[PDB]
Amino acid sequence: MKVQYCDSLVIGGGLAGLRAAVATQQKGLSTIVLSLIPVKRSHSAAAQGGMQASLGNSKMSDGDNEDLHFMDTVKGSDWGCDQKVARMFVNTAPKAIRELAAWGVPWTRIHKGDRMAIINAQKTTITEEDFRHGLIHSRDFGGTKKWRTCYTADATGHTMLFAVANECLKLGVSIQDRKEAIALIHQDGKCYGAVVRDLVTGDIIAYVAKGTLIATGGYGRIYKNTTNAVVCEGTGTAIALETGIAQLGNMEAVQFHPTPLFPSGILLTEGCRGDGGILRDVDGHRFMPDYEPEKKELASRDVVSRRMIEHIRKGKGVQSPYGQHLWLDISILGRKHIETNLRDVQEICEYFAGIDPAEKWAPVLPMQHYSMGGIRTDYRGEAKLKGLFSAGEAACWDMHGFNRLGGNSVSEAVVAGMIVGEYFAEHCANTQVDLETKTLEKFVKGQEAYMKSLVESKGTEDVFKIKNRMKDVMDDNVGIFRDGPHLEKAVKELEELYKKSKNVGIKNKRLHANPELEEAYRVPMMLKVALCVAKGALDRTESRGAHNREDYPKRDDINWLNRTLASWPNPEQTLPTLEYEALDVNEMEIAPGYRGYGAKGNYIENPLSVKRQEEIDKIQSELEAAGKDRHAIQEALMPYELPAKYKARNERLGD
Amino acid sequence: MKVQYCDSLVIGGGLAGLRAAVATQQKGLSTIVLSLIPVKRSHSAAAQGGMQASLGNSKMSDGDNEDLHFMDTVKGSDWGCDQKVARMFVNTAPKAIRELAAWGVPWTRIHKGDRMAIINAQKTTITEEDFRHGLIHSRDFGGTKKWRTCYTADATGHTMLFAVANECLKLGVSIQDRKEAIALIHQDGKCYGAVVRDLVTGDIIAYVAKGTLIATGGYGRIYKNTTNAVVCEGTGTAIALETGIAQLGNMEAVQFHPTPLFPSGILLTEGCRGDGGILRDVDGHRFMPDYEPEKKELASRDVVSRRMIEHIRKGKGVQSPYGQHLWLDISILGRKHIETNLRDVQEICEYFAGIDPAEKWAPVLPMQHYSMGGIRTDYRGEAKLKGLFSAGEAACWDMHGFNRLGGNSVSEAVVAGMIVGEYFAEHCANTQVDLETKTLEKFVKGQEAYMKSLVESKGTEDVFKIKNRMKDVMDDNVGIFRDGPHLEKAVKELEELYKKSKNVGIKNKRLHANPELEEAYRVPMMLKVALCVAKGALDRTESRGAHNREDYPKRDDINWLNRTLASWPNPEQTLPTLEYEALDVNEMEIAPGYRGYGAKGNYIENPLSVKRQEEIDKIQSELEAAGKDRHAIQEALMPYELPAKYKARNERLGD
Ligand SMILES: *Cc1cc2c(cc1C)nc1c(=O)[nH]c(=O)nc-1n2C[C@H](O)[C@H](O)[C@H](O)COP(=O)(O)OP(=O)(O)OC[C@H]1O[C@@H](n2cnc3c(N)ncnc32)[C@H](O)[C@@H]1O
Ligand SMILES: *Cc1cc2c(cc1C)nc1c(=O)[nH]c(=O)nc-1n2C[C@H](O)[C@H](O)[C@H](O)COP(=O)(O)OP(=O)(O)OC[C@H]1O[C@@H](n2cnc3c(N)ncnc32)[C@H](O)[C@@H]1O
Ligand SMILES: O=C(O)/C=C/C(=O)O
Ligand SMILES: O=C(O)/C=C/C(=O)O
Ligand code: NA
Ligand code: NA
Repeated sequence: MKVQYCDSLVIGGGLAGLRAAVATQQKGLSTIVLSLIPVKRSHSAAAQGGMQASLGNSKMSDGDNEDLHFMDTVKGSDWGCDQKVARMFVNTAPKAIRELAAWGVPWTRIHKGDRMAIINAQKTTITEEDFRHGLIHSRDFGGTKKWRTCYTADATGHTMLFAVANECLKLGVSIQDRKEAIALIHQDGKCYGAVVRDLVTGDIIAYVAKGTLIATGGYGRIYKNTTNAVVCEGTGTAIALETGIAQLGNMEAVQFHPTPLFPSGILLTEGCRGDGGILRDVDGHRFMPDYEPEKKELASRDVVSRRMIEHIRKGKGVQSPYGQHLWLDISILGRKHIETNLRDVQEICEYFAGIDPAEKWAPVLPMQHYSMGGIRTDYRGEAKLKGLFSAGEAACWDMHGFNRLGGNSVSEAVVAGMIVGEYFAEHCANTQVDLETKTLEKFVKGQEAYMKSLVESKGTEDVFKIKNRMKDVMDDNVGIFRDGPHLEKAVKELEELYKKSKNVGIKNKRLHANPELEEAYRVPMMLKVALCVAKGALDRTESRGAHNREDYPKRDDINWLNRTLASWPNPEQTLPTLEYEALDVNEMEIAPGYRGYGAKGNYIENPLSVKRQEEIDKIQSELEAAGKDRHAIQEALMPYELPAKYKARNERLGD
Repeated sequence: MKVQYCDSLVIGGGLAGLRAAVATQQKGLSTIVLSLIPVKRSHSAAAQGGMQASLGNSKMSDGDNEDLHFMDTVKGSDWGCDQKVARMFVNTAPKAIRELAAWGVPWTRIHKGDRMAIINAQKTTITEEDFRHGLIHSRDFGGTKKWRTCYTADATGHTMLFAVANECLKLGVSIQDRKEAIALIHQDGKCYGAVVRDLVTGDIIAYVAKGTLIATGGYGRIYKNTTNAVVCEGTGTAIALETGIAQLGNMEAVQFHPTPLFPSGILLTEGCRGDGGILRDVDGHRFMPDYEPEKKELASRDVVSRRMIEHIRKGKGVQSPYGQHLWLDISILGRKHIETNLRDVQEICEYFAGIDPAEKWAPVLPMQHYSMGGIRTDYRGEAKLKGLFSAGEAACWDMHGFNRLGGNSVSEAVVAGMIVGEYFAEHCANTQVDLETKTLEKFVKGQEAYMKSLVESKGTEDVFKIKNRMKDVMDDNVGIFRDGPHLEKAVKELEELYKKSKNVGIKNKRLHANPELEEAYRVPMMLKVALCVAKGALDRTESRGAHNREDYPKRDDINWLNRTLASWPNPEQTLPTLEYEALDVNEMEIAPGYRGYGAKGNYIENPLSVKRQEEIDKIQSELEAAGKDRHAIQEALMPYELPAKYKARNERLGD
């Protein structure tokens, strides 16, 4: 038997995984990072929007702080987030940016002087004072009033990922790629590591550790149309689910992006619309103004996606051999503007769409983009399975709830990497594990037997046909608009698809470097993940954040102010077990109310919300009257935890 | 913490360790072989005499079989051996030779025709029939009537070691050199591996395994004068002893060689005397005939060493700046004979002694050569500490007792490697271990702390001065001739030396590649081993095999027909704890009697021996009368165990 030991095992080499590995390796814990691919190629590298952090350096960022970022995050989540977690996040995001700047990330900087900027309310000029020169800049992204999205020109995710990966190399972290975790090793409710398949040699190996952290990213590829890399298939989510102990949170909470290029899904940054981009239909008609006379194309991202689909259903969509879509017109912004501020989007349209955005329109359609759902953890990042932690998009730390803020996800990856990293480090250094070879052998032999069964299967089902049907079902029934009747149909077909996945037969019999065998075991995992998403959507009879039920259009704070917890205790069951974790209003700093975007009064008010709100107004008044600062007030409303290393305040330009 | 896992951990890369590793690796168990040095440089490489095995191919080997080899072995051991083990050995030695021949070992072969040979009783010509041509040859070695010592010209140990090492490379065994086991990891009476110090980097690593085997060789270097390589210091013996559970067997049983070159200890093969070599004193007087009128220089090796020392004590020794010695004269054998049959010994004397043996005499003196004592095991090779096995010279499997047959030790290394290898393999595949990180950390941190304490010690003792004094004490008081008064003195000084070893101070503070630090932790271990040898000799008031007590010249089968078991349960005690394992005469195939060499009636007969002897004669008579073969008779006298793979009979030329 092949066994590899390390003190801290990290599954996933994206921003979250690598940053957590820095946290453990720096304190002397031997750590291994496993990844399907070279870590610098992780999906995190594709982020071009930027990272949200309340620095308050620039003119449009002036006055920004933890409280404003916090409020944007909670209201954005439509109150589905754990507010204590959101607080931990907002207070640490500024330090993440500054640590990355220290590690060489080339953040775009502010230069003194006037600036030609777009505000879309007063597209006047912006002036940056001399005392702001040379500090980290920020731009308008995510719909926040205060511009706090930091960026390194047009490749933020790229530079951030490279810096963290390089720090891992500096520290001697063992980075082992083309390695896939296919099962978690657990006994007595504790996680002791993972069974890993070497993608090159086919070897099945047991990686044991005192603590294991899953930072495997999102599960967007269960959808046919997604902005996600082809490796974002949620197998990390599935291995946690297959332990029958760890639970998945809000898997039905999936966010879509309104303007990905159709049908590839290659992202066309929000900056297109933010700069003045126009959405048009089959007749070239600018339609957003018809639905949003006021906000128009500058409406909430959430709203734009919905209107686009509505317009398509009204029969104004553009027919295509790949389906229906709409048009994005940025040529109206001028050729000079595109070749200086949108030079990247220009290359994308030319390279893949074979068009020049300065002359022709780009085909677009809303597509899956971010996975709010994930492995459920406490505030420390630990799952129900002891010793198993999760961070990044793969987790449901839940600072996002049912709608993540644009710019908050790459921010969360590094922030969680830092915070969960500390708690993960503490766990690995303080816990003592009992590694029974009997258990290791059971799990390893169990997967070797499984690979053999797949290679010898005389089944007649085609793995790709099954996978493709799964993706169509998800796109057609679990998209922007959902309803009970279609969701019931989806759950039934997915369950049928799952059962047929076991009758798959492959042509290539080799155990090494076999992409066919890879699909053979990944697809069944994806189907189970899809079932959690679909079933979760079916049972959640309300409309919250990104989850929109046409048959239940209102947010129900009375019966649904909770979080969906999915599990798969019995390996024989063909549907996921769903339970619910109630959100205690008494522990909220901001009581449930209007989210800001969408129709008003579109939510069933909960009496407990009114009580808490009053209680909050009271506490604020008294404390604010006694000349108490925002910090002491925050503490009295909702105290939260933070590792000692990050409990310090964030200095700002103007203190 | 650094941890390495394998199913089968082998400590020692000599013939025994490597052969055992072949046994485990061939059945799919991941195995690691740790060694202080590249494995092909192990002491096993120095064997030039040959390997004993009852093939019966040659004329002088005609009629030889397991029974004759068995009898030579038991009588040679002066009845201190476990006869069942000796049986396991003799029946397997023939297969070891044949397996090695299959692996390419270039055994010297028989060619048809007459041959100029020395018999020393009738130095006539020997004829080899045509049906013997091309089969494995054998020579006169070890004083056995039947010539059964196989050899590959003059480098038998060398070719054997290389073949086994190469098989390990073929099988993918992980060979990790410049790695030293400094402690065994154990809990609840079970061995889970060893703490290892990387000699190059200084890293302390835990090697965990389901089973651990120690094949670390002899402890000859505790003596000033020894034929052993400088790495034969018995640290393997010491780490087993330091667990406080494993016991060491007959540590006082040390064998000397009569003709090593003085004062280097470079071995001058027994062939010198066997061919007609003459021992002379200070006046050039051939003295052996004076002590052994009959056998003369062709007397038992055991007897030659004793007479040489006796002659020296009578004042006929040659004075030298390194001590007293005697002369070996082979020039009388002729120049032509030396440059064809003893070309090797000629090179040795010229290369190191700066003399031509065909013209001048070689300085010689008896010196420590083989370690019969070692880690005590059952017949399977397992020690009292469960999961810990031992094989080769490092063990006391005890097929040797108080006197090993010349040629039986390289034979045992491979044979035990085969047999203990099978049982070791079975244990590793069938047992299930509970590896607690709490325990691993305790042992690893314990040794890191120890290395640090050695580097920071402000002691003023000199490690080399202590080591050298230990070696002088052993040579002066625990050599060929021993007595209570001197042994008491030795035990006292050694105990004093041990206590002072703790106040050693070293100059070089680095933790990596530090030969001074190496001596700092090895010497204390050697001292504990030396104490087991010295104390064991002091308490054993009898003369048996190689252990000669001048104050107790007789073999005592009444009070000493047993085996000395040494342990060190309390890490505070400064002397070893000695217990005794009694040899059951009822389980002996050959009852105690005359050993063949030395004075007759020099043993206190035990009544139980007489009873058993009669019982044996009776069983033999009845069975032999009923036309029963030697096999059935053997079974009725003393049944023994053997792995299924080796329970087959040995085909011979003449069946
Ligand atoms: C898709 C996307 C997302 C995105 C974005 C643009 C695109 C095209 N722009 C963003 C932006 O401007 N601002 C922002 O805040 N977020 C933006 N996002 C989303 C964001 O980039 C992601 O949420 C974030 O990068 C996620 O980071 P995370 O560290 O969690 O995950 P990852 O980078 O995807 O890496 C996952 C790693 O896991 C390995 N893996 C996966 N499964 C396995 C198994 N089974 N075994 C072993 N390793 C596994 C992957 O190989 C990878 O390294
Ligand atoms: C010294 C000698 C012995 C000898 C002989 C000639 C000489 C000069 N001629 C012989 C002969 O003709 N016929 C015969 O039957 N025996 C003869 N012998 C004795 C015989 O060679 C030995 O008994 C035999 O070779 C012993 O084999 P074994 O496999 O037991 O041991 P080894 O070869 O000495 O190797 C020991 C290994 O252990 C490693 N080691 C030791 N301590 C440690 C620690 N602490 N950690 C890690 N590794 C360790 C050594 O490095 C080595 O590889
Ligand atoms: O439009 C983009 O660049 C990113 C959008 C998002 O992360 O939501
Ligand atoms: O004389 C030698 O070559 C070996 C002697 C021995 O192994 O006893
Ligand atoms: Na998530
Ligand atoms: Na021994």
